[PDB]
Amino acid sequence: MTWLSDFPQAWAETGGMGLAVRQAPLIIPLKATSTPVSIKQYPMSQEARLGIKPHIQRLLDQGILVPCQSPWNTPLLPVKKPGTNDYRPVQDLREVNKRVEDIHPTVPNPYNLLSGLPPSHQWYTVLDLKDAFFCLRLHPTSQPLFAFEWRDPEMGISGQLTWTRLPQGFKNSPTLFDEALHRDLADFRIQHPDLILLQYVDDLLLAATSELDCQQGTRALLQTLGNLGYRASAKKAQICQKQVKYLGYLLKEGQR
DNA sequence: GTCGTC
DNA sequence: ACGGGACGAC
Repeated sequence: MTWLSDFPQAWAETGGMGLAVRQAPLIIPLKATSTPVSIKQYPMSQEARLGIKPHIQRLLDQGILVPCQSPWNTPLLPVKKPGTNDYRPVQDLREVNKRVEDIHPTVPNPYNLLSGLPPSHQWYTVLDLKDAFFCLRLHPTSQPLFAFEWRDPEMGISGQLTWTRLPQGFKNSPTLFDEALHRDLADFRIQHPDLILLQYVDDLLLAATSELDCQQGTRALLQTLGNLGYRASAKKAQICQKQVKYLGYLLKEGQR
């Protein structure tokens, strides 16, 4: 874990919530005929509400969510993941997605992305960017679009809240993030010709020919990511392994 | 709680 | 065919 110490700012664990400082706040273009839609918030049980509350509060403290009055409104859903009885906020942005202008999907499919890994580079590092979408600011003009209602019995919010960052459930988030990070890591690729860097939204794979080149490469990548404002999961990081898990594949001896 | 789909 | 009903997707 000497890496955790050498790169404080790069790990989600010690660098705090990220923010892509080099990326201009995103403006989300609407379809030519779109008009705001305000969907009714169906009553939520106290159990769900209590489970969600801490997440909402944390996001408010972090500034990711802010109060607002908007012509738009979509449902907030209480979702117990892994069948487990733990609730987390899930916004139904389907009506918003329908009204936002489409963009060409530029994220490669994992199968094709992996085809770009030579047998020569067998030293790997896998990094997962934490709260990736949240690292990208949303332009003030586009924020109203993702509003939802938030109710709390004692001293909280009085109406709607919305995101100041690219949100979950928005049809174009994966693509916009992949493109933004590609722009931010363009220079790194240029400064490290001998390194292979695969990008799949927030799932990164760095490939080197030698253990040391992977150590040096990994150090530089972590340094760059931290400086750019992104955060990698230290808990999940797979640093300089000749065998790693990436996008559902088990990379070993140049296999898969 | 909806809602598109195999 | 044509449509009630499981999956999972937001």
